[PDB]
Amino acid sequence: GSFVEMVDNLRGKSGQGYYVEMTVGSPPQTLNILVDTGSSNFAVGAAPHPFLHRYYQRQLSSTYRDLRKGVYVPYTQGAWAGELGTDLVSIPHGPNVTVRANIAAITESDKFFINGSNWEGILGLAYAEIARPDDSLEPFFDSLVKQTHVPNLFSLQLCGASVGGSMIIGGIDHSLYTGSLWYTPIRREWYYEVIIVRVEINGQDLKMDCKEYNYDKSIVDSGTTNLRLPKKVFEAAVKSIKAASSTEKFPDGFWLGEQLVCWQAGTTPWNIFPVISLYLMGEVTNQSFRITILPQQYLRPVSQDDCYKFAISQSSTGTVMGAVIMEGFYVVFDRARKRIGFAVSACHDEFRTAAVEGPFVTLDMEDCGYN
Ligand SMILES: C[C@@H](CN)Oc1cccc(CN2CCC3(CC2)C(NC2CCCCC2)=NC(=O)N3c2cccc(F)c2)c1
Repeated sequence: GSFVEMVDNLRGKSGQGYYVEMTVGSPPQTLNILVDTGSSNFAVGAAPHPFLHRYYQRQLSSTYRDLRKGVYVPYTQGAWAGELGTDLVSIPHGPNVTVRANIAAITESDKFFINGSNWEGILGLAYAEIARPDDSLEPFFDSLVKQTHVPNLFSLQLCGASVGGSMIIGGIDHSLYTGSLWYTPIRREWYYEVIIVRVEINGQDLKMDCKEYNYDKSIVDSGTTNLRLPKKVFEAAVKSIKAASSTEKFPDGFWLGEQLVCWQAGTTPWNIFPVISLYLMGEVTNQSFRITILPQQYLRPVSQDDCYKFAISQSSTGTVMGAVIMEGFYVVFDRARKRIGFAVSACHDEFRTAAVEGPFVTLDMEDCGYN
């Protein structure tokens, strides 16, 4: 247990993301920061906002250096605008180091911050290629590795339903997982891009061309709540999940995330819903492994009734393995060896468990990738 002080350093609210404490500036200003492997900017709320309990006050930080350049980050669901600068940054429940990092001071935003989420900023852990304004703005993790001896790796244990978890920086904590860690290559260093080679619903192959699973990319994203699937894959997966859960019928809108279904406290029939398996490309020629998720992961909780939302949704920008997928596992972002590791999380029911299994023989896996 050498990484013991980093265990349980994450907090959150169901479907509102996981956040870590980060200390910025001099004297110290500690804020709650969203852990986001799907973006590459370190950015903090820097002006009052109704959804913010606290914000970064640059005038109070003697070490703050204004880069005198604006930054704008737009997404489909929201956006933010701010000012670029650099300041001293430490993670009190993270590595024992202090770095000078790029920081975007968010002055205006639209549908970005979440009311009651308890976080005031975002830590983009992906690579420089997708940083804004461009790839010359060094991401936080790159600054960390360049300025210190911290090994070029981090790992995440996101615990599902108030939520908690651990972000281990510079290593792997063996108390956070059971069984073996199975690695999939990082195809390209921009998002944490991976290759899905096969999909099963209750052991039944979806039988789609594997190029469709990765069209136009498949990413591992701690900042996205859902498992997001390309339209054609989503349609086939829903059709298969509906057929496997036919002991009870649900309205069409439930599968589209438009309708919620609620059950009396402790009566959710988890047993009627299928398990879902995603096969990932392994580290050896023709070898793959699979990660299996339970309905406890893909039906997320939103009194006497437990309300759930179907947390598999459609995408037009590739597959997104969000918190739905990550919650069943201990996930290792091995940047040094360009690979992502999965193991069963130390954080299910009496009949089934999330699993990481292999090896399997899968031929022509290279044909599954989009070019
Ligand atoms: C925790 C999550 C719960 N919905 O809320 C947030 C809020 C802010 C940021 C993030 C991280 N994160 C920011 C980026 C994200 C996902 C979540 C996105 N990513 C795409 C990029 C292209 C490839 C596929 C993935 N598209 C969106 O519209 N997003 C978004 C979602 C919600 C709000 C938003 F402003 C942007 C998540």
